[PDB]
Amino acid sequence: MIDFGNFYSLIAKNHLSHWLETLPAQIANWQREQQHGLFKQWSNAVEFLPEIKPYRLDLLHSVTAESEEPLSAGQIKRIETLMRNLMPWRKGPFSLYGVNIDTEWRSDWKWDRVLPHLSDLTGRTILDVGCGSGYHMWRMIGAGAHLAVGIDPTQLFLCQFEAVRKLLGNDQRAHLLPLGIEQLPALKAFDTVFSMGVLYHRRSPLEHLWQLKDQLVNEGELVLETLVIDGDENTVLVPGDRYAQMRNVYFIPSALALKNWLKKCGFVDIRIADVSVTTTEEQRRTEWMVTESLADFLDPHDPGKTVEGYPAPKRAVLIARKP
Ligand SMILES: Nc1ncnc2c1ncn2[C@@H]1O[C@H](C[S@+](CC[C@H]([NH3+])C(=O)[O-])CC(=O)[O-])[C@@H](O)[C@H]1O
Repeated sequence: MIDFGNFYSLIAKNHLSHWLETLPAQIANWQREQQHGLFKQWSNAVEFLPEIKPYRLDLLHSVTAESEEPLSAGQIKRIETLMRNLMPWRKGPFSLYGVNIDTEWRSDWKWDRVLPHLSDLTGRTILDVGCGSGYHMWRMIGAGAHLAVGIDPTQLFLCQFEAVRKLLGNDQRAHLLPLGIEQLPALKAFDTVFSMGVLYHRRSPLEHLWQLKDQLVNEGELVLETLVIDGDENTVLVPGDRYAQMRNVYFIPSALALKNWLKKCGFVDIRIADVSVTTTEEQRRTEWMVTESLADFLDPHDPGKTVEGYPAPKRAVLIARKP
């Protein structure tokens, strides 16, 4: 069982301290709920990895760690084998002492779409909602953030993040908590909040936006990214049982529509920063994710479309300020 003492101890002494009124209880419950099918294999992976202080660390242009002298083939195999047990690796990539984890997504491409539109991350305390493996949190550190907190109620992604953290010298500037966004009170304590790929999984989209607002300090920045379709303010798709084979997909608004929803929920200075079709170069099967992926979710004879007939995945980035 993973110990969140470090995190509690950290926030006890800073401006997130009020989170202790709820968090440890929620984490404890989550820890009892847990017997995942494969939980042992995942947590053994983390336990049996070596703690290594990177000699060189790049978080600015990637997430890459190197040692002073190359590791032995056996040291490298031990790492690779153990990381290979945390498959499927979806968000990345990571390059760790020569072990190159090529993840389903080019999460770097998203980061590059986003960065040019952000307020300076330098010194900020940040929340990443549905952070996955935690890739982006490391980039946020790389880009100057003081503290990066992620939440994702998936167990595998917690083990992934802690595996990476161990190999980055047990770095204490990022943390992943296994909560859902629904579980948080109104912390009003983060300078910048990210929600990327989460809105379309929420039954109530406006309440998601209000819940994100509730986590920001005044003058804070929201970074919102999700599936969209083309059209005006009033154009919004709600698909059936499956969209691109995903099961519980609710609102896929246009960017213009989503801009309006943000105004509804009381944000200002709202900008549509980037709109982009997801290509099978951004999302695809790799040696580190070997089940189905985007190519399988598209219409075989028309990539303009999903396998079900809907317009194909298309993603938008919006930035806003909380007044
Ligand atoms: N209730 C929830 N609260 C917080 N997270 C959730 C919740 N439910 C599911 N998620 C998580 O949201 C992530 C979905 S991906 C975005 C990853 C990254 N942010 C990216 O921008 O690529 C989808 C995509 O790639 O479009 C997964 O990690 C889910 O476990």
